[PDB]
Amino acid sequence: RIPLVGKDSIESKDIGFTLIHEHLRVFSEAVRQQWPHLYNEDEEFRNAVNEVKRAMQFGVKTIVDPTVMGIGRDIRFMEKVVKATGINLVAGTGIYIFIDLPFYFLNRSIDEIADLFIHDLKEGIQGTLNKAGFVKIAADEPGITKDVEKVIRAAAIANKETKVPIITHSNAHNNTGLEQQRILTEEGVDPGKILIGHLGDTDNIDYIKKIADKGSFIGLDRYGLDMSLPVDKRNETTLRLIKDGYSDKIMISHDYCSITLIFEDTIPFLKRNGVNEEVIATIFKENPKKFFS
Amino acid sequence: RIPLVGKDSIESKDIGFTLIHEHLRVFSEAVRQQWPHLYNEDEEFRNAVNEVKRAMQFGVKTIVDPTVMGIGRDIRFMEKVVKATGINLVAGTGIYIFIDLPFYFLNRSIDEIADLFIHDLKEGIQGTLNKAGFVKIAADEPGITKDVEKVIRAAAIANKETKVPIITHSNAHNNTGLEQQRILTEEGVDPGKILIGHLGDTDNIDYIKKIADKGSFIGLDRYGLDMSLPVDKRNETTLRLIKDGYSDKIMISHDYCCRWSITLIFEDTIPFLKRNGVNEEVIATIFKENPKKFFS
Ligand SMILES: [Co+2]
Ligand SMILES: [Fe+2]
Ligand SMILES: [Fe+2]
Repeated sequence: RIPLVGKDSIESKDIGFTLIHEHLRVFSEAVRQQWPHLYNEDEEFRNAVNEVKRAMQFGVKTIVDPTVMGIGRDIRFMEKVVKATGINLVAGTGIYIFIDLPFYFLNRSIDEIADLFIHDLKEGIQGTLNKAGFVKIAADEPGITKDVEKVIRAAAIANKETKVPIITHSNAHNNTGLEQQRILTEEGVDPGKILIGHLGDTDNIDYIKKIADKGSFIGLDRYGLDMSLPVDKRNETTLRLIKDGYSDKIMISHDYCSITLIFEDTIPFLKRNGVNEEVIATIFKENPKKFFS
Repeated sequence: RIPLVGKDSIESKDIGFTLIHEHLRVFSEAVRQQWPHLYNEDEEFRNAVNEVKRAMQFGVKTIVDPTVMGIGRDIRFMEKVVKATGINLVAGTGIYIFIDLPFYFLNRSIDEIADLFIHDLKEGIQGTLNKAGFVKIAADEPGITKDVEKVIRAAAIANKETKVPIITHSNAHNNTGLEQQRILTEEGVDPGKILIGHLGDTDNIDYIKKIADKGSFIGLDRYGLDMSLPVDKRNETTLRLIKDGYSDKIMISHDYCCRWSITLIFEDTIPFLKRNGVNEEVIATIFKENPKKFFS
């Protein structure tokens, strides 16, 4: 079912407690490659190994890292951190852009772009046998631009052909994620194979529900890296969302570059307001489980 | 004087017959990093070796390759091909973009950029001892945008700090080339340390000269890419310019390997000029002497 980095495919049912949106490392491939002297491979690798193994202590069995083209996916560093920790790591494919595709994509087709994603998820990633387990796409303040729309559409095709889910990045303040659901569902993707990202950044609880009402998971997924909304206002929308029955559509993560702030703040908090272990299990085991099923 | 790839430095007076703008290889860093199955480095290598050596037989001694960030500069590929051919290859540093910078440069400073250029000139390129002899900037249809502007200034700074010249990519139809000059020159870069590129892509010979008159080299540098102006309209704008005595300001090149190749000018443009009243001194002005002073 779910390919992992380093280890061999697991069954959807054994994903376990999951962090659905976390970055081991992020960069611009062009910058890293032209100017290696800006980066410390050993520091980076130390920091990610410590963060991860802390999370494994707290009960996390699986991290899904949606680092793709444009924010510096490296499957090799990834399998390094797997082998140094024993974590279940799901790598994805896709393209992260907010306006234009790189020049290579001028006069390329939607289908040609999807063949990239299919390659990654059937043959493998950057020449290895580690396979992609989902597709990532993005839009932010610029909105649904032409090239952003191509990428969205190629995700649609990759999902049809392979049935791997799709994770999005979106701007909670400008209707991007609604548009992303609209276009994917229009093209025939199961709404429930979609995670609409970063909705945790707004107070506007109606907009969030609007999306969850159309059958997709809603991403409350930048806890702690809280330049969007204080961790106190997140932990509240989250609670409110749980009280009105949306647990079956809620996913929680950090989007990091700590990875355990939800054990220190959010999960403690939710318990205090009468959220039982069964709803936290729904969010971190069952929702991941079905998303990948 | 001029740092080279796979070889000791050489004097400004020793470049020989130069092609001032030719790319061994060009690709988007993001794409190749993510999807290397799309590229075959073995074919890229044979082609680069072959084309380079064909260029050596028409008596090309030095090639300048303005592949920098955004179009897939790799000095490991360059040095590898330098040893298969024995060319004097001059690598560079700078940024190639037409609108926005990578997310990394968000909130970051003109001097922090300028430092990444100074790094590749003074310390080395991609942590190797091969050093950069010039700085490449670019601008095109989207105009002089905020981030394009920043990259120009960072180039200014690197020219003041190590006095390497600045090659530019510009659009010949919209006055970007003259702004790159203006701004660079405002910042107090010596006009004669600026080659402004791709002016051979236009008829408007009035616009060409203006840039030559303000002291900067003009790049008639896309020979064989017909999609722009055909070879016969190019050779002509070129001829006129020479007959008007713009020789000391003219640089000629193809802008890329491979009837388009790294030697199209030898089989066509040079013979054409020679049967139209252009002597062996005026071409030597263009391919020996103009580079000479550019890198000096
Ligand atoms: Co150019
Ligand atoms: Fe993210
Ligand atoms: Fe070029």
